[PDB]
Formats: sequence, C-alpha cells, structure tokens
Amino acid sequence: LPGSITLRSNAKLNDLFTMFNGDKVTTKDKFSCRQAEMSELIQRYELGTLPGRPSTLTASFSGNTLTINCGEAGKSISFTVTITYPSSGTAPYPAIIGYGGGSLPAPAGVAMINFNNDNIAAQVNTGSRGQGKFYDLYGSSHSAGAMTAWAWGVSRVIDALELVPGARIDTTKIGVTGCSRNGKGAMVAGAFEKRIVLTLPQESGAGGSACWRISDYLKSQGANIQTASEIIGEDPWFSTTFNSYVNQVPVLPFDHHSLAALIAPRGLFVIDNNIDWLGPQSCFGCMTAAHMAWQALGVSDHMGYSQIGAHAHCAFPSNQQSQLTAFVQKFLLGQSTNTAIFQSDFSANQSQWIDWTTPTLS
Repeated sequence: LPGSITLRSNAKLNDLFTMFNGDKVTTKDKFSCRQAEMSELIQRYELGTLPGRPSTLTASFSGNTLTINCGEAGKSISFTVTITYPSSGTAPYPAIIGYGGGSLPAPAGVAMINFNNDNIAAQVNTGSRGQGKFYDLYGSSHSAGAMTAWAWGVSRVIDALELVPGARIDTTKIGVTGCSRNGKGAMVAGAFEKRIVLTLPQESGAGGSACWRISDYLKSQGANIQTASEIIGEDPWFSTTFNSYVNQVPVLPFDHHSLAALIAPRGLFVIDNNIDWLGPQSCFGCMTAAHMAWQALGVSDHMGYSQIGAHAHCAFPSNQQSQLTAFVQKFLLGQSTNTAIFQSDFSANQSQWIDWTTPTLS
C-alpha cells in the first residue's frame, strides 16, 4: 500500500471485496491481502499503529496469577492476569480473556482470564492519553490508541501462555470478550490477534459493532445515538489522528464492517441489545455487511449476531444463553453445534448501505 494515497468520500459502506486501488478480490488468498490492507488503513486513520512482539518476553505462573514481562529497546514493563478454572473440562483448558473480567456467564469447561486492560492503557478520561504500561514501554507519544494498546496486551497474554503451560490454558482455544467500552476493545483484539478463535464483543456500540456511517445518518435523523465525533471526547480509545476524520467519516477508506471482517474466517458472535445510545440499527446494518466476509469464504455460520429486545446494559440475557453456548462449544470446545444465528429487531437497510456484491472466493 502506497505511503501516500488520496482519500475519497464514499457515502455507503466500503466494498470489502475491492482493494483500495480498485483491484477486484476474487480469491481467498487475495482476501487475505485485502484484510491486511484494511488493517493497515484502520491503524493509519483510526486506531493507531499496532506494535509487533517485543524483543524481550518472559513469563511465570504462581497461585492463579500469570506474570508477563516485556522488554523493548532498553525499556521494560510487567503486568499480570488472574485465572479461574472450570469445574468441568480437561486441562489444558480453553479460555476466554475477559477485559475487566467481561460481562458474560462463565462457560462450562472454559477458564476465565481477567485482563486488566486499564493498566495497559488508561481510560479514565481524555487526560488518560498516552498513559499506561503499553506507553511506559513504547512511549507516551506512540500513535496507538488505547484499544490498539489493549490488543497488543492480549497478544502478550497469549505469548505468555505459550511460554507457561503450567498456567494450564490451551493456547489454540482462546477467545476474548468485553462489555460496553470493553466491548469495543474485544472487537479490536479479535481483529488484530489472529490466534483468537472466538471474539465476543458485548454491547460495544459506537467504536465496536456499529458503523460510523450509519450512526451518523441516524444522528442526522434525530436519533439519540453515539457517534464518532462525540466518542473521541470520552477517552483516548482511538488514535489522535482519528480526531481529524471524526467529522468527515465518509472519506475513511473503511468502516467498522471492515474492522469486523478482519476476524474472518475465525469465530465472531456479536452480543447486542436495544439501547438507543448503542445504535442497534447501525450495529445490525454494519455487521450484516461484515458477515459477507464469512459468506464469501464459505463459512457463514462462523459469525453470529444477536439483538433481542432490550435489557439492562451489560446484564447478559437468558434469551441469548443458548446462542452464546453454541459458539462457545463450536469454537472453544471443538463441537459442531448449530451457529446459524443472525437476528435483530431493526432493519439492516442493505440497499441503502451496501452497493457491492459478495463473491465466492476461490
């Protein structure tokens, strides 16, 4: 991808199957390139640069705590995660890395890893910019926004689990989850860390499952919905660069359907809810487009979406329990449960937001 490119406005959701330069994506290999391109673009304009594995990484396990040590260019940091094990299952256990513990019921036979994303990158308010262990290592002025920093952290947790089998976690069966602000984070983690087999963003709304374009449209129609321009003023989740496009979203060579598509063909189950601020119709329209990535790869049932009525924020509803379990069993436990789950009480509005077709990738 050229270092210098000229952005152009696109009112609708960007075509997932056409490279930025216009080349058509017709093969699975080509889509892999397209994904790398979308990740590159997303990092450049919205989330900031994602660092690779640090030069120094060591770990140790004691009690139920995993300690991770990272070093890079003379700098070094240390952080920990706590682990809870299931009453059922066989060790090494598959596990879900939960931001702040997440807000989902602990799955049967699945271990829970409590990831304190705040310590990796603070999210108290705008003043948290550049504060956190990630920055203590890469620098206060690193372009990475908090969500990218968090994702980097998750990757380090996985590296550590690979180094310490004594933690008794199956590194080939790791998922990620988070609710509300941590949901946006979980989405980014699944997108940036390919080792994650199941991504469970819970009620992530703006910055997560919602598309910037659809939320803006809804706002202009009078909806009390969170949008890009308003969200960047609450915390440093996105790169500072993003503040330059927040009020001109159409020029972005992507949207969150692109972000979600980075997870394909891996497991993804979006757990949503009807709360106006989240923008449920924007999330559904957005994810409907994202789903086309899996449809193209011939694995439609690897991505699910569910919004059923309304309920208290982050209080996981019983009417979604069987759906979550289906995805957990398939991706974390290796079962073949049915995962054809894609519903919302809102209209996707595909004719309005999607003007591209979905190819059968070779």
